[PDB]
Amino acid sequence: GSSGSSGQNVLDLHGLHVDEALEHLMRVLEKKTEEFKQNGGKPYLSVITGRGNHSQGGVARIKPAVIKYLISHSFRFSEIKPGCLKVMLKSGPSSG
Repeated sequence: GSSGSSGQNVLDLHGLHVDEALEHLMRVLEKKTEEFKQNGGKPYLSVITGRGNHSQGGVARIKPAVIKYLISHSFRFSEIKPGCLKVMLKSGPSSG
């Protein structure tokens, strides 16, 4: 319905290289949570690794790595869509 605070909350990984996608997931995990605490947004973050591609080849192999990195940092996430991943941003201190 109504609209909320500005700023992208969904990060699209599909299209980039496993290496890139990963690094991005980390840079966005901290860069995103920033505004989340500064302003105030959803405690989670949308991340699209890729969908449909598999049909032909979908050899992206991005989700595989992402999932591995997540579990490592004990990052809680749920699968609501066959092409989306909901992750719960971890809370903590602030820049200042």
